[PDB]
Amino acid sequence: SAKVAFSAIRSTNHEPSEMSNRTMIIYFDQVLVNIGNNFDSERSTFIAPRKGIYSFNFHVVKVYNRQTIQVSLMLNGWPVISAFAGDQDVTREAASNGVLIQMEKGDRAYLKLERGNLMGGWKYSTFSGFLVFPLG
Amino acid sequence: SAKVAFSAIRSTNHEPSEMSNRTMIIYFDQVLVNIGNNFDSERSTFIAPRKGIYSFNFHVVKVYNRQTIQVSLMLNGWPVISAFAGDQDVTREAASNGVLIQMEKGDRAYLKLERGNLMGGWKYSTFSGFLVFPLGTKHHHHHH
Amino acid sequence: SAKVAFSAIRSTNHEPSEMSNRTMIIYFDQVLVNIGNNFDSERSTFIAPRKGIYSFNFHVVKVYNRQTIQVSLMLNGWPVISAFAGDQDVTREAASNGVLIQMEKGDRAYLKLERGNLMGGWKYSTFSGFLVFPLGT
Ligand SMILES: *[C@@H]1O[C@H](CO)[C@@H](O)[C@H](O)[C@H]1NC(C)=O
Ligand SMILES: *[C@@H]1O[C@H](CO)[C@@H](O)[C@H](O)[C@H]1NC(C)=O
Ligand SMILES: *[C@@H]1O[C@H](CO)[C@@H](O)[C@H](O)[C@H]1NC(C)=O
Repeated sequence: SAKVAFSAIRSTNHEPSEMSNRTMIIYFDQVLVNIGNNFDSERSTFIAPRKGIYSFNFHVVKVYNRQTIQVSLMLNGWPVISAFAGDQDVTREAASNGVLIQMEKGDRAYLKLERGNLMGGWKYSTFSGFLVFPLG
Repeated sequence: SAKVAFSAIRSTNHEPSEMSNRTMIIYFDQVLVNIGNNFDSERSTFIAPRKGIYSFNFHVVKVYNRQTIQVSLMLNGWPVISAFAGDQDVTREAASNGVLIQMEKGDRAYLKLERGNLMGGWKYSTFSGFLVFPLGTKHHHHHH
Repeated sequence: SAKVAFSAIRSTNHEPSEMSNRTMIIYFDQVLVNIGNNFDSERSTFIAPRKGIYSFNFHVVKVYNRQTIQVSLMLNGWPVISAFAGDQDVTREAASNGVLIQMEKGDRAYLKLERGNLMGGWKYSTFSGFLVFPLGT
């Protein structure tokens, strides 16, 4: 099965759980796509089912919370890429980035809040990824 | 044919047509890619040729118009994801987002301006998408 | 081989080289992915190994440097798409865009800084792309 893809969104203003405060992981409640069921909605983590090149994209949308944030795409406790978002009232802004990375079976991909907080919720945030092609 | 992909850009300063004012749809005049010819440039809509997982990306670039905007990727006239863009003169701002969604044959994907306007044009804006992989009748239909 | 993909990032605060000032090309020092080895790290340019539809994405992250910038994706010395980024101190912001384009073998893809400068470095910047599917004559 070379068909692997997932897509998740934050669909509500709801505040960060105590677990979020603890783990600093950005959680996505609603999953539009999860072929291969390789994305664990509970931990909001993608576990690669096989060795290959995966694509990832994320947009973390925040509101005026008096805070500036930094989101990082994580690979097994290692940062791959980072995105930033300032603080102002006129609009929402997004910490967005994307990348191709090689993953091994059982490698974990997820988003971490490296800085700031997501008070006021992070509605409209998105996290998606898919296997571009596998490797031997 | 599992090869399906399209790419369109806004290449001019030109203002929104009177049609745009009514439909609130973001139109892209120049098409760089349209394999399968499933993207109709005139109405700027992607009609899925088959059931599968599709990727979509868009960057809507605006100029200072005293309004803040919200762009949404639409699936059969209902929003899937949204992007925002502030109001600023020193620079252009982009309402950007992207997502993977399941589509059925005849499902329509396009960008609609949920709020604000694009006076001053939306030059350099981009909208693209492609079939990641198809699906058979074993998979249930998507909820949207 | 229909497997072609590359991914590069700017991992340091380091300033633009004297070469960068001349060519206006945005350079990425660290390569996360380069299947087919079609991405030249030295010149930060992707040379298409075959005719097909390629996907490209880039995020150029700048800091407060008294300048506003414009980054463009170049195809054989011609701009395809562009991105912009204002100037303010409260945060970093990114000039981001992406597109699908048809390329033939030997076509060159790279990022050029059309305006402003990247003093203060462009750390956390990203540039990636891959062959979606090939095409025949
Ligand atoms: C999480 O931390 C914030 C402070 O950043 C606090 O206001 C909030 O009550 C905490 N939420 C939970 C569920 O612990
Ligand atoms: C569209 O509406 C705006 C105000 O929302 C108006 O200024 C503009 O003139 C309208 N478009 C045209 C073509 O008249
Ligand atoms: C590159 O150019 C900028 C401004 O044009 C200048 O401040 C900087 O010193 C230059 N760097 C080198 C290495 O020439």
